[PDB]
Amino acid sequence: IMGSSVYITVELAIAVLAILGNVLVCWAVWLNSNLQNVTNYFVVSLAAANIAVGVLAIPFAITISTGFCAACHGCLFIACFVLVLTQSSIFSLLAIAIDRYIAIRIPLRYNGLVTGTRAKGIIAICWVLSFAIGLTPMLGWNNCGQQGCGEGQVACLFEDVVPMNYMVYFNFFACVLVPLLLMLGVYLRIFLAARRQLNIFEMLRIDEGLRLKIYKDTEGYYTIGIGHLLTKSPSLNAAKSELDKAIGRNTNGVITKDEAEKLFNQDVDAAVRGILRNAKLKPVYDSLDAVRRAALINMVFQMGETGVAGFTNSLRMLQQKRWDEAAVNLAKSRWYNQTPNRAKRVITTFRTGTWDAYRSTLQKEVHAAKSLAIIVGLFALCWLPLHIINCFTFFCPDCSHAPLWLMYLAIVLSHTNSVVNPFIYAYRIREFRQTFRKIIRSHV
Ligand SMILES: CCNC(=O)[C@H]1O[C@@H](n2cnc3c(NCC(c4ccccc4)c4ccccc4)nc(C(=O)NCCNC(=O)NC4CCN(c5ccccn5)CC4)nc32)[C@H](O)[C@@H]1O
Repeated sequence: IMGSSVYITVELAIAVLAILGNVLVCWAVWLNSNLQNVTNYFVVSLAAANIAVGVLAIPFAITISTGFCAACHGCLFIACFVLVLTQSSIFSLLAIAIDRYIAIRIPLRYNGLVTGTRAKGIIAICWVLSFAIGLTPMLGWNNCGQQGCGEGQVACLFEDVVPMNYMVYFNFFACVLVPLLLMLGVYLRIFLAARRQLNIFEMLRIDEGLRLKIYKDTEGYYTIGIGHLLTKSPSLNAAKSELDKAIGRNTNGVITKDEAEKLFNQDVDAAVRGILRNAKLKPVYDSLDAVRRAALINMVFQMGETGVAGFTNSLRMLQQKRWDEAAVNLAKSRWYNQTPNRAKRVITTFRTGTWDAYRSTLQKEVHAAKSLAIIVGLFALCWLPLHIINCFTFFCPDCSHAPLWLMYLAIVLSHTNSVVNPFIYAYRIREFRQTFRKIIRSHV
């Protein structure tokens, strides 16, 4: 069997695989309401782009490898679409990655930044850029201006109509490499967040939250950082002025993470001084190690000293280092009943003296980082070979040419992006995974 038959069969097989898997992803989000979030707005968009790739782009990419005689612009149109439909997938993928950057790195401002309306607005921007970039050759940047096929006709091959300086300068750098570098920067950032060094600052950030902008707290007072009240005055300018005084520089109501940590360490200093001046809490705070002290401070920040001093029985056990007995006793209060998540983490800290309960909470980010490593690795493996090949053909024509099977393999790889990248991310999600199981077992 000759090569062309192998290429078409493999290219067609990938088309079905790209269609089946991405139909599944949209099906799951369609019936399961736990998947009807804003993140999966982007996931479904990518699945749509990938169904079109399997339906239209792949048959086109095949077509523009047969070399039949065609009107130069009629063959140019075919080529540009496969460029459009594939651009649409790259940018759609980039939108998912960024949604995950904000969701993990900046969870408090996420729901505000990324809404259904903002999402559909971004998905729109993605397709508009895809058509603009993909159809640019039709504007005039084509190899058609100039025996074998006749006048006005050329042998319909990709390179015969699409210039190589468009594929290297415009298409590769601006629309393939940049997204990859962006997506890679996303992965590395989430990787450093998931594997971050833990401390009282990180503890309170997990329990209460970090805000690098000024915000009104539950009692309407302006606040910044981790619950650091600036002023009770209704004047935002006054809040901004108090902020500048504590920071030193002029902030405009915005600080860096490093500045919120200097505000926090000052609040911690304040909390300890109050603990040391409380006759009930002083003997216990002195008898604890650093990590358990941090958990005692966690309680002060939430209830104040008088509220902590009310735990006479639990405090007693802690001073005697009766960790287990102290824990079960603390599990009884209305503190636990009203904020069980936070109290359960604080108690585990008392019982173990480690950050365990607060490193367990980062496993969700660890899971997010590994899912993105797969996205960026598959993306680099699927797209770099083909575009590296173009770069060598454009900057060094006389160079040793790669064999036809490796060249066409790079094309196959570029189209395998549409079957792995969205689906693999979905399959790593328990909800998605269970929904896939439910639909295939029932309907199939
Ligand atoms: C969002 C981004 N989107 C994309 O990148 C999509 O665009 C398509 N694409 C992107 N570069 C593509 C591309 N480069 C051209 C490249 C090449 C050709 C074939 C296979 C891989 C790469 C090339 C290399 C060397 C010389 C010229 C072009 N050739 C095709 C595409 O069909 N070739 C099929 C039709 N041509 C051909 O048999 N020519 C042959 C290739 C072998 N001979 C050679 C070899 C060395 C030197 C000279 N003569 C004779 C011409 N398609 C491409 C593909 O669908 C991508 O998924």
